[PDB]
Amino acid sequence: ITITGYSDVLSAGPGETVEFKVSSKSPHPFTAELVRVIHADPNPAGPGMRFEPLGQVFSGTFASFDKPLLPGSFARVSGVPAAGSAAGLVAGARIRPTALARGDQCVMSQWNTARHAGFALLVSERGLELRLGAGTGEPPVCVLCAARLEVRWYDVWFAIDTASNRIEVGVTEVDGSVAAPVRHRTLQMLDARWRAPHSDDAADLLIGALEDRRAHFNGQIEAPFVADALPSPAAPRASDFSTDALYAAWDFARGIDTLKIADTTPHARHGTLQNLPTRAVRSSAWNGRERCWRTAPAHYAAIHFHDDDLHDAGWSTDFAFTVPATLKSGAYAMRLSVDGATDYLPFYVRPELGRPGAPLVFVAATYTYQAYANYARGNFDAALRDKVGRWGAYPHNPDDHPEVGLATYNLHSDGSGVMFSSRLRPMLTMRPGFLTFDDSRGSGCRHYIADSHLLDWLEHEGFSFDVVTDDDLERFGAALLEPYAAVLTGTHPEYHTAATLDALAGYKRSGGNLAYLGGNGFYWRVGRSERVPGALEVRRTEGGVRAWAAEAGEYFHALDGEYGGLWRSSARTPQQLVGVGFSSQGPFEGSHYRVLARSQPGGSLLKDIAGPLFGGYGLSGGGAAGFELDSTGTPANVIILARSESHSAAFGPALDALLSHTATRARKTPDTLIRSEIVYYETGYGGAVFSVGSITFCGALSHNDYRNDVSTLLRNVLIRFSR
Amino acid sequence: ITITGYSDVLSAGPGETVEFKVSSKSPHPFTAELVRVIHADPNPAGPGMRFEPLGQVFSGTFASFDKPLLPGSFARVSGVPAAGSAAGLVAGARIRPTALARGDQCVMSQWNTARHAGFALLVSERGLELRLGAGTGEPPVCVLCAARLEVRWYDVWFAIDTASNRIEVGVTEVDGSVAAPVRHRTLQMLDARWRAPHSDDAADLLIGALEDGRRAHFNGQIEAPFVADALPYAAPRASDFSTDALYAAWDFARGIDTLKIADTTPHARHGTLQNLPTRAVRSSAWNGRERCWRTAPAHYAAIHFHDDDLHDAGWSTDFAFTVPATLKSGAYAMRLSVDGATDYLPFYVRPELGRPGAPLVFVAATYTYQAYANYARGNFDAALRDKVGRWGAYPHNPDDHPEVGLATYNLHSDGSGVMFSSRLRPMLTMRPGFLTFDDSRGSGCRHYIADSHLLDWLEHEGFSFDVVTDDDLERFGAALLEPYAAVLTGTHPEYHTAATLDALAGYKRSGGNLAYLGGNGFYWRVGRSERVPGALEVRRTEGGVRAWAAEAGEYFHALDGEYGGLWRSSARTPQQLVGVGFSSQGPFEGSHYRVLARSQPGGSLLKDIAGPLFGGYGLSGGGAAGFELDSTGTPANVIILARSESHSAAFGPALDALLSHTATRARKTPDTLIRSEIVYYETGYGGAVFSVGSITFCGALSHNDYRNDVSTLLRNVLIRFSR
Repeated sequence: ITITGYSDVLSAGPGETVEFKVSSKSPHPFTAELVRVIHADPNPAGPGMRFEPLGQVFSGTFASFDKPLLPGSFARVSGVPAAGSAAGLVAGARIRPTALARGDQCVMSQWNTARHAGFALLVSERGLELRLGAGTGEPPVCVLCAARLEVRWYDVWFAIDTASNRIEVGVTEVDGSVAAPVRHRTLQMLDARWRAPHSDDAADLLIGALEDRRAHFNGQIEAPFVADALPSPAAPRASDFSTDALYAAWDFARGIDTLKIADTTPHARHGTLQNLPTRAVRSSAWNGRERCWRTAPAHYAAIHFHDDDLHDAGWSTDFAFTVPATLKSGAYAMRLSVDGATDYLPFYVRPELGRPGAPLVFVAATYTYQAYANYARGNFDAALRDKVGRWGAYPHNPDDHPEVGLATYNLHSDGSGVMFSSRLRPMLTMRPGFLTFDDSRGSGCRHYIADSHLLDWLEHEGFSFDVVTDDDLERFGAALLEPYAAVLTGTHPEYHTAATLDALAGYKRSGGNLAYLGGNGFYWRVGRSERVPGALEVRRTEGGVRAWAAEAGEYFHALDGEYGGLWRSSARTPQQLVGVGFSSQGPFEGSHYRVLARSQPGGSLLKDIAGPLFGGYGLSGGGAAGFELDSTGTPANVIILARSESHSAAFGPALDALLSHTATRARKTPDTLIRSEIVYYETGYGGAVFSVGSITFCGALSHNDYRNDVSTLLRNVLIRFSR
Repeated sequence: ITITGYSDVLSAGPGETVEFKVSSKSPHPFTAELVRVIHADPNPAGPGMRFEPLGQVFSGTFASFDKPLLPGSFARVSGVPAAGSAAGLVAGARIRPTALARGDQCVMSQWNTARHAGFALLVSERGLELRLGAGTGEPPVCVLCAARLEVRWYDVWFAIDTASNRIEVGVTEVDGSVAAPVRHRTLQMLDARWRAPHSDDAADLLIGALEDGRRAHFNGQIEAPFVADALPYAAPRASDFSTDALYAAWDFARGIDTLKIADTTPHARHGTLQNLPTRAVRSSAWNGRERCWRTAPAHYAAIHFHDDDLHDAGWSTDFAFTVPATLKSGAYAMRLSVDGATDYLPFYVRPELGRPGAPLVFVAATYTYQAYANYARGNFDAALRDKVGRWGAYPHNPDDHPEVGLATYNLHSDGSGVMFSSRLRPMLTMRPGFLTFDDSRGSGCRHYIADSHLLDWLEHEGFSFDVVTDDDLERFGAALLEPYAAVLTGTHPEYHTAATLDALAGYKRSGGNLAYLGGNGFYWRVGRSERVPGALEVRRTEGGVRAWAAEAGEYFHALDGEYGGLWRSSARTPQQLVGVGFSSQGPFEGSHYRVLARSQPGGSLLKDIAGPLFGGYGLSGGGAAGFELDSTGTPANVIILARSESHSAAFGPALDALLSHTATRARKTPDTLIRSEIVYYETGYGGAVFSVGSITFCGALSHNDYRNDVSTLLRNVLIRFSR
């Protein structure tokens, strides 16, 4: 990838600054120009790419540095001496390797690369291997305990016993009650093929990787330890050592909501987790009596490492941009270019608190963006790679560039679900011009790009708006929205915190108006933490539509200790906020709405829309009702004023709305769900809620050069909300 | 219903005694004769009814008493004085009424029926009503606070203020943040229409009902009830009263796994829950940070009362039966008869521990029976009522008899799911000859009745067996099963405790063989308690096929504190025990199996079964593979030996086996789930497992006078397990 980058934040108010971090491989410098993003959909059948250059606000040329991306999670213990005494060295841990056929995988290691001194314990399909540093002259020593390891809990260790002049490498199954438990060791004579280390042999101790970094580990590690001596007079564990003898012994249960691994010995030899491995997972002791790690961390004393974890690239800031007071709140981007290559770094200039610049405010669903960031869908076939070429779309796609990590909708290489998503990495899926699907009947655009359909329609019809992100709602609460006359959602505000829901709710209770212009909103919960800026956590618990299903008892976030999963499962349904709930789900194709209604309150919104059908067109999916649909905790006075119909047979019910495959939670037949319902109703606080319940809805606004019904409907809503 | 009853236990060993409790609505005595049940399917197209009379082992004639059943749950506080002082009376609670349109419903009362003195606070569609006893002369006083109460938390109270000489009845909505909060009171002059009660005015204080027999059982949650002798507009709560003034103030959070409600004042005026209301449910303070009542009971300080709750009839023992050591372990019952009427009280004679009487043992799924007990299915139409007649089947069915209570597959009258199931009541669904469905192609029999197909086939073909219940597996662990050469399950061992699973697993690990002769086994968890004998708890959590869905955070059992719901959701899948798991679920109809296999291990079982398909016959459903189906955490060496096929389109996938409506947990298509797969495999402990994965399987054993392929298959499995 030629030039790319990312920013430390995605949103800044007046005088807040944004640090942009760029990696270009060109020898020549690059240029950066501030732009306002107007339309990001490169489909030639629609408004096409639209930017207002503001080079006069910020322009720069900058020296190009190529900076790495190194996936794979592990822990580093820095500032310690080389392990080992004249008596020898013992080290071991309790592992559960989840993907042995992926290569050498390092349980723990310490390796002074220059002096060729140190140790490393690895597992592989060939078994358990110890590597010993052998000095500047020869290659390392290697001792192999050959065993066929499964995905089970094994205790693993080695011991260099200068006394008995032997090296021992062994592995025993923890649960001995199984049919054929693994109990295997390899002994070979020591022969002064090892000596007590010297002060210059010191190196960092690593868990989950090897640094001479490679052999990133896949699976759970629990209770690793190092001893300077043999144990007191069958795997040696830390329990077996006088504390004099113990070099370090870590308890992964101490500090679950942090990035620090704690050493329990007086040496206080603590360590820092890299690339955000997954904490708050069951340890060996977990037996199902405790399902919440907050009250029972002994059952959660393990860490799950993945060799494709990626959080915080660590790239140096290439330039910063403080926001002037003269810069209107909106959706901006930094255009980077070298050598014909082009990248955009999107971000948002946020209004001041209580000082709005327009009557409307739009909420960029950055939590939903991030949750989806770099989702390798496996659909970058020759068909789409071609279509991207023809349309002049963003050239690069997460299928082809795995170095940028995964999304919470992918699985890790070991099969476990991706529970984290960093925004501190280039997110290809968030660039202007990124195509998601090979849309046979439109653009095939999602999230950031699709939400620009609404933004270009607002620009065009002359509604001025401010923009705020989800992060902004978290930080300022409902107080930030109250000044605006109406709050507008994106195409898909799927992911939310209790904080963000409260902001929207409180705004309603202040008598605002709410324009829910998407589908499938307010559905999953995310976790965030001050300790880990820039990361979202997502755990798919219980039921619902889910790319993967979380393990029993791992339903509580590690970042913020909250219960994860569907907001339903946290006593907050979509319908309680916007009167419609997630109802049906088919492919990325949209159909048309049927009008019902006009005599009822808010039938005035349908003026200038003729019966009976409308909206059978669209850029996302070819229809204004498609992909994911919201039907009718819904108030009495909910006025349905249009109902989708004529959907593909590929469409289906939302699982969480089902008791059986034959009865919904409402106890009707599931076919009642295959519909989008556009509803209006009055909060009872002096405001109203307008909700389309369809992802593709805003895809139709641009159609017929902004002269159409969908365009008409939305204009009616917004005028109504603005007097 | 003429004669019926129930037994204190369902299983007794040698020298253990069984107490039978009978209610007959006849003047003449009734007669009791011990029979062993051989076949219970009254379908005249098959073996028909079969009993071995044992009048000389136990016979009797006994005095007839007509005994009541009184559903509706509430709390009783016994032996306390009339509440009230010279200063007056205050009483109140925090309620959430879930079914106001059901009548006068009493929040709390104390009423000496004779002296016509006491008080009663009730809610209805008309609002909140106070009733005051006015003496033997006049009618009661009545004061109404007219309000339209919704299903929300309201604080309710009345106050008799002799000082200011006024009566007050009011109700304020707890959540004042809603759009339109209910805040209403009624003040009415007292006019010496009340004076402090006397020593003879004493009566029991009740929560949830009124006693002047008990009536007006309450529907919904009650929290924090209290009574004061003195004064302290917002609602008075117990917090507002000096300890002198407090007559009682109960904390429902104290004692969640018990039947005791505790009073926190020094008066220690405790009370006893009757007919098993639902505890461990969210109270007003619950906010979603705590999901387990064990660590956070202040969030669970509410009790849910239902007016159709039924636990423990309380009937007196009419006769007893101690089990002779001369009595074979098996399935028995007591035949009761008067005036042309007939009832059966089933029970089980248990082998002694380690002293088996046969090589096979069969596990009667009394947990699953109990869970289904008195499931009013709403399907007793004239067609079935007629068919019940023609076949001379058990005359009465729970649709026609609400007095017998409901099942965990029913809803309460207020809409919440039935979460407890008592066995201390007549269970019409456990009577021999009881028909469940109107089977257009078979009998339509389930559980106890259907499981007797196997018992008749075992007797007929000469396999001797002992019988044990789930209680017995609970009581004796795996050590009870160990002596037998093979263990045989029923047609639907759906409901299990951790103990019963461990018994079966440990039996496997002791080198037994296991005959899983049903479908859908090992799916739901039940909760049980020594403190509340005769009761099962079932909470439907997360996903899966479920008659109803439990509330967020109410996932932990109240009886024994365990996490409830699918066993999957506690890390134990059916496939881990029997190699196949619940996969598809359709109507009560069965199709045919196709053989796959003969060379693989255990293909010897297909000897004497010709190709290519087999088993398109049966008493349950007309096919040997039907209703609920188990397909292929499964071992490597799972040898599939047959795969059902050609099921009606009415079949569908089991939800818990789904990630979306298009992808399974295996990421195959859901159409992969529509099948029963019969498998054999070797435990690796010296035993093997044979699993049919179909409820309707044993219905086919009787077909073609016990000579057919299905019957041959089972003989093979059973002889093989006996060498």
